[PDB]
Amino acid sequence: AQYEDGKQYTTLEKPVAGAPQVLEFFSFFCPHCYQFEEVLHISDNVKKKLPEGVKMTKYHVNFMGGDLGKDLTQAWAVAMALGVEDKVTVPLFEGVQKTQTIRSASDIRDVFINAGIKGEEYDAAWNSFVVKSLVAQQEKAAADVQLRGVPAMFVNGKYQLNPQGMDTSNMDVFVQQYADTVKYLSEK
Repeated sequence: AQYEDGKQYTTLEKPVAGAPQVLEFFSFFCPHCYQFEEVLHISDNVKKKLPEGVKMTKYHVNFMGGDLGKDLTQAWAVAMALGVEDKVTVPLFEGVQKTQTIRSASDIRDVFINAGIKGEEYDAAWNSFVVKSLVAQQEKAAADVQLRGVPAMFVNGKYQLNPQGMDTSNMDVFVQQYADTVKYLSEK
């Protein structure tokens, strides 16, 4: 076929029930993830091609960057809770990988302050049990699918995108193949 298990995607041996429709995992320490966000705009191109009524989820992971990695998973929970993902994603990536000015939880916090979230509001979220359960959700989703690498995208808790099996000669063409593949799996 044109789309084949083990080529543009893989199938999970152990499917995950009740999983989000489109589930993406990343880390701010993850170099391909940086590319996916700032150069390829994968999430946004997948959205543009998804059917109506299909929601997209994006979670941070703990397994890169040790202590700062966990802080970032909690910061991403704060970002989801306040709905400020589109204002902190780029400065977090750049702070971790480009300028390397993010070295502590305080530095992460600075990124939110500079993005216009008030200190009082950030600290309240950071320490909230709503953010706690949001951290729990990120961890459980990753645990469910045996996640050992990012970037990763899972569709309907059953299919895992396989970007290694796509052409990377042209960045635009790669992105569309990726997005079309998500759409195909979505309609499966």
